[PDB]
Order: sequence, then structure tokens, then C-alpha cells
Amino acid sequence: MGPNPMKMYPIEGNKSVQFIKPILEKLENVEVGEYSYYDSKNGETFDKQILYHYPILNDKLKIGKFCSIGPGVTIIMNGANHRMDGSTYPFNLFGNGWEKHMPKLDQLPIKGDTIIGNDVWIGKDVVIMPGVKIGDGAIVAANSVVVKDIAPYMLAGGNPANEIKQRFDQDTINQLLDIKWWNWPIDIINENIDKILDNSIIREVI
Amino acid sequence: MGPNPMKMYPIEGNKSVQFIKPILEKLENVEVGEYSYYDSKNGETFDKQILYHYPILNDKLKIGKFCSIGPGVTIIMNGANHRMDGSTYPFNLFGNGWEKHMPKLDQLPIKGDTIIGNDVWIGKDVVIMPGVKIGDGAIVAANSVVVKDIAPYMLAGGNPANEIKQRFDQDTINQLLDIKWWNWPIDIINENIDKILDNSIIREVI
Amino acid sequence: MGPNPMKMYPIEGNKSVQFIKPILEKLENVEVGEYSYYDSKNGETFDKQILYHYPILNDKLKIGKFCSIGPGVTIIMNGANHRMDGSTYPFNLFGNGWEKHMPKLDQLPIKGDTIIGNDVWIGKDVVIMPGVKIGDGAIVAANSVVVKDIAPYMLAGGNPANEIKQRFDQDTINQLLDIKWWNWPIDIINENIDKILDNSIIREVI
Repeated sequence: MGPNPMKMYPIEGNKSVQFIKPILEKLENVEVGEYSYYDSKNGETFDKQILYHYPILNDKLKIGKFCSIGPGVTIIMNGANHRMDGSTYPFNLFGNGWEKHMPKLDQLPIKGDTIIGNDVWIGKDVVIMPGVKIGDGAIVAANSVVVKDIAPYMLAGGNPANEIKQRFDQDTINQLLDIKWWNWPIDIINENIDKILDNSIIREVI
Repeated sequence: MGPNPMKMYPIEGNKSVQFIKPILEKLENVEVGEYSYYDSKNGETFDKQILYHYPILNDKLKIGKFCSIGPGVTIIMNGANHRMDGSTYPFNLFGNGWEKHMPKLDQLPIKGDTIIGNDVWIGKDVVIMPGVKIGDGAIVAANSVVVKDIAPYMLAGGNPANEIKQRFDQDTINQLLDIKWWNWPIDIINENIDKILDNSIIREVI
Repeated sequence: MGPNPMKMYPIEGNKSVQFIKPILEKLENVEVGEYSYYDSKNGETFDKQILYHYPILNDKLKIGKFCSIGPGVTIIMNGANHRMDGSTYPFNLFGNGWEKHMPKLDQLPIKGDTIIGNDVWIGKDVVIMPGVKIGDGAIVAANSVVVKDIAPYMLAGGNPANEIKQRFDQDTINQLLDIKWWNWPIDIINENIDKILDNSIIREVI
């Protein structure tokens, strides 16, 4: 029961809502969760929303399951970082003799992997910068620029995005994070969808 | 004197500046003032700048008059709000049995109606969140993102938008809010445009 | 050695990277440095990215040499400010009797000239508001909105863009702002690029 997580377009007669996993599986250094989707802005596939991702830099991108990704959301990897221990001017890019000043792999600044948890909701037109971690159950307001990590089940927003409030009490969150329902076989998930939708799944699996 | 507020494109040989009332009056749950205009960013009509507005949720949008709306400005209504008591994932959206969990009106959160006063200037590419109230005579800096209420004759800007300073002394502000020149028949306003443009209408009228 | 700074497109066959100077020199009230380049977003020339710049307001825009400007960057000039001693509504624009209310120049508020220093890196989609000064060697994070001045060799980001941290210890900057390698005859720079790239320039030249 439920859509086919392997269908590029789960909804019939609908080419706006897509399933990420199928689109990104062909890619290197990219891990995506089963039912995470992206609601297309102008009909573009999500792979077009991932910028500056070169295998050589070996920075990875991980997205969990059951994530809701709004249109225009942009993931920036480490491909565009300019060497910064000195001048940030890329002389090497203009040939004519300057090619010999090509940076050294270990000379380029890498902030790390970008990791997005499970059950995350990212508003539309959100820009996520390199080396950012977003915990499970988190909500990122639209038009946000995420520069630093985001604690699980936190509600964040702004440019630079800050944590505004905690979705639930410390306790519950602790429970949910321990339970990890998105990690259950779908047959089960499928029978508690309503409890998952009202957070009671805690009072029964405890 | 002045153009006819009922004319969609008030200026001759200029299909870019448009009076909004005529355009939006043709919409459910929308109230627009008389001389409020919208400066097109690429030709599009303002009705296309209002997103996620579904009559079924019954959230209304109202805009005073003599509002200067910059290009690319965006208004987000309650149509994109995800259920949050538990998981934010839209199961119901994917059908195939999950339709079952379609959320109940009283379950989706509505922040209220969005209200934009009179004589308000909103910079270009400003994004306005749902359920927000903006005061009369306020100035909203370009590229801002309004998430909370803004008081009258306030200057605000940022993401999130914060109040930065007051435009005039409380005295003056207290007066304009009292006179509401924007509520006079235009034959009258017409012979005080200068006293309105220099804030002196406070010494004559009062 | 190095590319011809008078070339719009210094990289054969590439219409994406373009030198700003040979492009904007034809304009008035615009000063640009020799090797400052622009990384086109959709192939558009940098001149399309400078808005509301009218020679009658006489506000000037300055950019030094060796600046790296990412795609989408937007420079907003003063031709967009509204009178604000009273109503912000542009009565004059609609004519038909109201033109009489055209504002005199000393009534229009002007923040001033926009000056971007040398060896400055501005990330993608940054919007630079009117009358700002960005010091030498600064770095502005992508998706920033510059409302105020930015000291030299400072890393800034946000909306409003706020200084985050000093790129280097004062000692270095003080010497860096002194050496002014960007002003050296090209051939002298041609022999110290490596030194400039790792900041070892301070040691020798000083």
C-alpha cells in the first residue's frame, strides 16, 4: 500500500511531484532515502538542483527517508569554494601562462559532507550550504539559507538560518529519535500512519 | 485628475505597471485597495504572485490603497502548510491507499489572514509569509522576508524581517493614523497631494 | 603573460566568464578594475545586473581589480528609492495631471556611491543595496544582501549581511592593505603569483 518508491513520478498524470531516490541513484557520492520527494518548481528534476558536485572532491550528499522538499530548494556542494589562504582570485582559470598556478587538492577548502536526516521538511527556495547537517524531524522555513547544523526536530529559519523553537519537549524528541519509525518495514509503517501523523506512536511502542 | 483606478494598465504604452484592484477583484477571498499598484518584473500579472491560496481554507488576503508593490514581490498563503502534530510527510498526497489519511480542516494550521495596510511600500523580491499583518505607511526593504507583524510607519527589512526604525515621531504617526487621508474622496485628496507628500497635511486637517 | 584584460571573453570559445571592464567602460558613472571577472549565470552580460542606475542621479559604482563576482549577483543603484518625508506613493508616475508633483532632486533620498574594493570575492546571487562600501580582500557569502559597509579582508554573510570573522590576524591585513599588490605592474605580479596566492608576499616585498 502506498506509492512505488521506484517510480520517478509516483502520482499518475503528474510530472511535478517526483521521487528523489530514482533520479539520484545513477549518481556517485549521493545517498537518498526511499520515500523522500521533491515538488518541482518549473518542472525540473531535482538532480538539476544540486550544484558544484564533483566526485574528485569526494564530498558526499546524504538524504534520509520521508523528507518533503519544496520547489527551488538548492543544495550547494564544495565545488565552488575558492582557495582562501591568500588571494581568492582564480588565476589558473585564465590560461595564457597562469595555468601553472592550479590549486592542490589539499589546498581547496572542503567543509565536509552535507547530511539531511529523516522526516525533514524543507520550505521552498531554501539554499543549503556545504558541510551542513540537518537532524530528523526538522522543519526549515522557506527562503532560508542553511549555514550551520540543525538539531533534530527543531524549527529553523532565516538567512543565516537559526533555530527558532523546539517542535516538541526534550523528552518526546528523545523518544522519537530512539524509536526511528522511518526505519521500519513498510507493512508496519503502513498500519500506524495515523499514529505517526499524530505523534502517539510513542505511547504504544514504549 | 489622476488615472482611473479601474484601468488595469493605467499608464499609456506601458503594460508593466498595473493597478491591482481590477486584476484581483476577480478572485475569491481577496480584497484590494484602489490605487495600489504592482510594478511587473517580467510582464506577469500580480495574481500570479499569490501562491497557495485555496478557497477551501478560507484565509483571506487584503491590501489597502496607495500601496507601491515592487517587482517579484511574493505572497504565500496557508495553502502550503503541512500538518505538524506529528510527521510532516504528506502521505495522503500519494494516494494508493494513503488517501485515507487526508488531514481534516481542523488539523491543518492556519495562521490567519494576511493584511497589508494603506500607503505601504514593499521592496522588490520581498517574500510575505501567511497570517502576517503590516501597518499603514510602512516601508519594507527589498529582498526581505516577512514572518511576523510590522507596526505602522515602521521601516523594516531582513530575513526574517525585523523592525529597524520608526519613520516619524510618535506624535506625527499618531496623527496620520487618525486622519487616514487615503480614505478621502479623490477630488479632495487631489488638492493636498503636496501636503500629503511632505507630511504637512497634519497641520491643516488636524 | 596572462589574458588580455581588454577582452570581453578572455577564454576562447567560452561565453560564460567575462571581464567586467571592457563591458562597462562604455557606460558613464562606472569605474572598473582590470581583471575583475563575472561568472555569467545564463550567459547574460554583467551590465544587465546593475539596476536603477540613472546618470541624472549621478551616483557612481566602483569596482577594483581582481574581483571574482559569482553568477546572479545584483547591484541596485539609487534610482529606486522613493521620496519618504511623507507618502511613498509615486503620484507623478501616473501623470494625467499628477506629473506636477514630480519630486525635485534634493527631495529624492540618495545613500551615495557604491564602491567595491580590490581582490574581493562576492558569491552567487548576492544583492548589493545602494551606497555601500566593501573593503579590499573581503569575501561575501552567496545569497547575501549587503545593506551596510564591510571592512577589508572580512568574511561576511547574511541578510542583512553581517561581518562574521576576520580572514586573517591584523598584522597580516595591515601589511596586506599596505603592499597593495593589486596595483603593481602586471609583470611584477606575474612573478609573485604563487606568493600572492599563499600570502607569502608579506615576507618578501615587506
